[PDB]
Amino acid sequence: PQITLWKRPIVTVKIGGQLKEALLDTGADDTVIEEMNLPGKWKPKMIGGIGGFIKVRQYDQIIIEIAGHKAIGTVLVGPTPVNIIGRNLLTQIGATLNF
Amino acid sequence: PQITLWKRPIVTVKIGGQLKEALLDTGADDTVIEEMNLPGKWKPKMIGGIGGFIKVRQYDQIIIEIAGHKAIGTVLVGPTPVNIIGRNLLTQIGATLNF
Ligand SMILES: COC(=O)N[C@H](C(=O)N[C@@H](Cc1ccccc1)[C@@H](O)CN(Cc1ccc(-c2ccccn2)cc1)NC(=O)[C@@H](NC(=O)OC)C(C)(C)C)C(C)(C)C
Repeated sequence: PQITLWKRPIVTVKIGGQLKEALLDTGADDTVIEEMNLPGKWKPKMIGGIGGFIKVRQYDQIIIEIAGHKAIGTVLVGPTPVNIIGRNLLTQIGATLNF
Repeated sequence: PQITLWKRPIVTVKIGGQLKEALLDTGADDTVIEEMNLPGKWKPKMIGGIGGFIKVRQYDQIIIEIAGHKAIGTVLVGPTPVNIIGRNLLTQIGATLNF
């Protein structure tokens, strides 16, 4: 599909058995999902955005479907204001920026 | 151009006549550039992201060239971690996400 940027590029994703809305974000190295009680082992991480760093839990090998496209990779879980799909997963669904 | 996302989508821009590197950022509402001297009138603004909010100078109707493509719009100048081109200018250069 093609997504214009007149509005936030938000699509439905499936993760951990739940559907969520998430922002397709070329400016994000990582994928950051709002607090959810995901199963399994995780690793402490801190990630930096415009205003500073936040603490998140790093889950690896997480299955995530993005707008119908299956992917698997690292998902960070923590107190983010918005669900963010980052380049680590955007590459897996073959996304590009075009102009 | 078509730009893939294995690396950060950084391009060269020209603002105030000065060359800078900037991140093409579909997850940013606004364009935010590192502190610099910029010709034009400005007013105080605050913007937020991961980590919270920062104070910026809002410059309106600023001429900026992005990878050879012309835009004239709002540029926020402040202590951003990296130079960011947001949707307000991405739409001007006709950028879309595709997969
Ligand atoms: C290498 O670090 C990163 O990649 N950091 C990423 C990051 O912060 N991405 C930023 C760009 C960036 C890159 C490197 C250092 C600092 C900033 C954006 O791609 C995503 N971020 C993610 C984000 C998007 C929306 C919101 C939000 C909050 C309340 C209501 C609506 N939206 C908060 C954070 N967007 C914003 O912060 C934008 N915010 C915005 O458009 O606000 C409306 C700005 C920029 C215009 C301030 C993540 C933490 C998400 C992984």
